[PDB]
Amino acid sequence: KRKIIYLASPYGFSQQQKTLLLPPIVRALEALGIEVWEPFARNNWAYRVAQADLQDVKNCDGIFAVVNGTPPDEGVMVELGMAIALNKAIFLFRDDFRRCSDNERYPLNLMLFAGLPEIGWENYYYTSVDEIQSHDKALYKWLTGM
Amino acid sequence: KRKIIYLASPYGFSQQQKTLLLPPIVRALEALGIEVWEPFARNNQIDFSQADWAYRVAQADLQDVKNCDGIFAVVNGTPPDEGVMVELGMAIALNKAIFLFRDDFRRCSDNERYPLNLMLFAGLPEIGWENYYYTSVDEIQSHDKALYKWLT
Amino acid sequence: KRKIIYLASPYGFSQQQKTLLLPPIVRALEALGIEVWEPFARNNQIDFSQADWAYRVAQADLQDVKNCDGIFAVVNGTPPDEGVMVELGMAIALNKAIFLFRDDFRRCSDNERYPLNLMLFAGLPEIGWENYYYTSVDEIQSHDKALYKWLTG
Amino acid sequence: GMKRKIIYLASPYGFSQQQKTLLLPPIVRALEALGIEVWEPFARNNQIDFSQADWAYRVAQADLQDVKNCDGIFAVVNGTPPDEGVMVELGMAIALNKAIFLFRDDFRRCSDNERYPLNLMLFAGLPEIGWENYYYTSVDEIQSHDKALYKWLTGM
Ligand SMILES: *[C@@H]1O[C@H](CO)[C@@H](O)C1(F)F
Ligand SMILES: *[C@@H]1O[C@H](CO)[C@@H](O)C1(F)F
Ligand SMILES: *[C@@H]1O[C@H](CO)[C@@H](O)C1(F)F
Ligand SMILES: *[C@H]1O[C@H](CO)[C@@H](O)C1(F)F
Repeated sequence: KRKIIYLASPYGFSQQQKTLLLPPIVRALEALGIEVWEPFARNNWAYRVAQADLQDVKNCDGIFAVVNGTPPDEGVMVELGMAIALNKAIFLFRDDFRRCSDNERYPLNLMLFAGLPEIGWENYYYTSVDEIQSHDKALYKWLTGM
Repeated sequence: KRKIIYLASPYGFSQQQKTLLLPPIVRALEALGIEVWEPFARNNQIDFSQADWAYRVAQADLQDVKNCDGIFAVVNGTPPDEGVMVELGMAIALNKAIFLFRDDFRRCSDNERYPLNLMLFAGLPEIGWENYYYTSVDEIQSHDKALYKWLT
Repeated sequence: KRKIIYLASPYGFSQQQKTLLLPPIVRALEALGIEVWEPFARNNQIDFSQADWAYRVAQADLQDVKNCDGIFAVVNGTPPDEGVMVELGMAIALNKAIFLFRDDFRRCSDNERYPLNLMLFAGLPEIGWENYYYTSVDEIQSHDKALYKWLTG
Repeated sequence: GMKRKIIYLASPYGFSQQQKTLLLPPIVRALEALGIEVWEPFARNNQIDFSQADWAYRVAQADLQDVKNCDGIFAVVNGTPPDEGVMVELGMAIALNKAIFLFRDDFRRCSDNERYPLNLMLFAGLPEIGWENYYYTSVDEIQSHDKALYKWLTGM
């Protein structure tokens, strides 16, 4: 019943970030009725962690990729490319106001948006935790069939 | 028929790097008998992409990754280029052959097994993934390394 | 007069990081009696800077680094923030006290001695640089590390 | 006439075998064609590979000493973001009142402001108006006499 979101991020790498940033994002996602697979939580060797994370990406319904930073985290980027090729739902989160881009259309490297529509890709692009609950944005719509 | 290799790199972004670093790498790959898809040339991303061409560039690079036989991924830098990494993840998800290239001697990893983020090797064997990891341009020709063996 | 620490970080660029990550660090520094200059709030860089403002922001942060007594440099990230590093270099050249913060467990270096690019430690002593290298917000108040000894001694 | 000013050539290019070999020498040549004494730190201070623990402090102080003693920095600020070691060096250069020249032939933007293509602090030691003259976007452009490096050499 619950849609499953793989929450890809670099926030597990920093003690303070793991503790303070991830839980509010998880709460906002769960308040939408989503089942959240957060990889740092679900983990707790290197090869087993990689295949574990690979299996989760294969089996999610959508990825919600935290793409903060200059540049976005390379592991998130790989997990995002996996998700595009496997036709998962794609949602992007960036509340970083810096622009690190190769083009005028997008605020980031244009490949991050190759799995998103030409028009209305911004409906999938979240710029604040406050925005996740929005019924006018693609996450809510995708959960309600629209 | 030549096996198709998509050469993913961030080298088309710098004029000097485009001109000096990519052609030698393209050559060593064509010397194995490979057909090389180099996306900055192939799909003409030569400058800061205009708003009305960014989508076409993106969909063109994506289609080459679907249609190649393997990715040769230049993973220099701290960290590896994000577009390269999207393209590499596509490759892994689509079961393409995977070849990694890094002649950068800096060590940036989240784990002590691999010299980079463990997720970059997810598409490579647990044992002998080093055979797929090239550390120098002259190493591409090596007859004991996975690219030559991949052409059998 | 309180000792002045310039809190250099990339955390002001992210809405959530600004709101949740900086205040706890600010408080850990103030608990030692430090006057904390946090440049995003001080010099009002709260979004993508308008062109007519970018130079004034740069001179204000540059002045603040000149007028501080030491820098507390958040050097999380791969690689560390470039603005933080310009500011750190200024701090080194100006013989400010230097303290580095990184609670990111990834190691990202060009040498086997230091966990980061060795230039970041060029203003730190040859032996005992780890006393200037904090790896947790909790560790900041260590009555045994270089920041506490700097305030007191 | 033109003076034999010392440029410290800060770059990430010595980290990559192929970049050390093909990318730096043409930049060194372009600078030397202007009559400059080039201090390229990878070659000058022997940073060849992943430095040994017992060698890393000397590399650091040697790069640092060279930035203290140069007349100007030529900073290759390619990449997203620019290299952190180059940036520390550019920080020291700004604070020591050294001459500042920026090289970026990377067409991507990684910036926090609309005025500059990079973090606005990279330009803090550059003038408010006319900073473009200190900003080089091609190896060919380095020897132009209408740009700030040429003029810095002639003008006292
Ligand atoms: C595919 O690889 C390069 C590196 O970002 C870009 O052309 C691409 F187009 F995205
Ligand atoms: C100096 O302090 C913060 C760190 O990015 C920015 O304003 C700065 F402006 F770079
Ligand atoms: C000093 O270290 C930095 C790393 O970027 C290089 O520029 C150096 F010269 F070694
Ligand atoms: C999958 O890769 C990235 C590393 O950033 C994390 O999201 C993971 F779980 F390890």
